[PDB]
Order: sequence, then structure tokens, then C-alpha cells
Amino acid sequence: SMQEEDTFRELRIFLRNVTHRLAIDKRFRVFTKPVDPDEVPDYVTVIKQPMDLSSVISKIDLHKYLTVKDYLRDIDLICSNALEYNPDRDPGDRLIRHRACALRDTAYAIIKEELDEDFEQLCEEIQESR
Ligand SMILES: Cc1ccc(NC(=O)CN2C(=O)NC(C)(C)C2=O)cc1S(=O)(=O)N1CCCCCC1
Repeated sequence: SMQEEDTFRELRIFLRNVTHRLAIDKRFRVFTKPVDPDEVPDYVTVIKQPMDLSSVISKIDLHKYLTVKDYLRDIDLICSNALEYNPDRDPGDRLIRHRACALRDTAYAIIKEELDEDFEQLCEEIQESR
């Protein structure tokens, strides 16, 4: 229905706004673009599902997220990919992990404050009905 189309359009507007706020935070610059293979050739071999905030924007626009839970799975993937690829004790790796954990915690904290639980529940029920 048009009511259901209006629900998913509101979801995409909400998700673009959250993603924009993460993408403009200087701490998260490293997560804004896919890994350049000419800089990091072994990335695509080690990380089986690359994810970055530009890819999340592309996926919103392709109507790939029908719930905030599905969006948060891709934020969680950005974080787990960073922890997996940069596991060492050296400060370079520790800084990336701290930023990855901050990106995840920030996304979760925005959604906790700004997502209506009944809006998420409606999305989940339209999703389950398809
Ligand atoms: C999880 C994750 C998502 C996206 C990126 N993207 C980049 O690193 C992009 N990029 C380049 O390819 N070159 C420069 C350094 C110019 C740049 O900004 C990276 C990650 S990551 O955290 O897994 N990670 C970044 C730390 C260093 C190793 C590469 C992968």
C-alpha cells in the first residue's frame, strides 16, 4: 500500500540522517569510503563482506533496509571487519578498534534516543508480511 511505501520512505530518511551524522564525524573518516585495493591488496582476501558508510548510503537508496535492525547489522559489520583486520596491540590497530567501537556505540545511542520503538515494530511487521 501507499501507507506502507510512506513507512519505508520515512525509514530511509531516518537512516540517511543517522549515516550522515556518523560520516561527518572526523573520528569515523576511515569508515566513509571502501578500502582502496591499490593501498591494501590483501583486504578483499581477508574481509569476505567489505562494508563502509558510502556503501550503507548506496544500500539505503536501493531500498535494501526494511528495518533499523537490518541497518544495524551493516553498522555491526563495519565494526567487526575493523576488529578482525586490525587485531594487533600496536597503537595504529588500537586506534582503529577504538574508533570502530565508537562508531557502533554512536549509531546505537542515536537510534536509542531518536527511533520510536512502535515505528521499528511497524517496519518489522510490514517486512514479515512480505
Ligand atoms: C572497516 C573499514 C571500512 C572502510 C575502510 N576504508 C578505508 O580504509 C579507506 N581508505 C583507504 O583505502 N586508504 C585510505 C587510508 C586513504 C583510506 O581512508 C577501512 C576499514 S578498516 O578499519 O578495516 N581498515 C582501516 C585501517 C587500515 C587498514 C585497512 C582497513
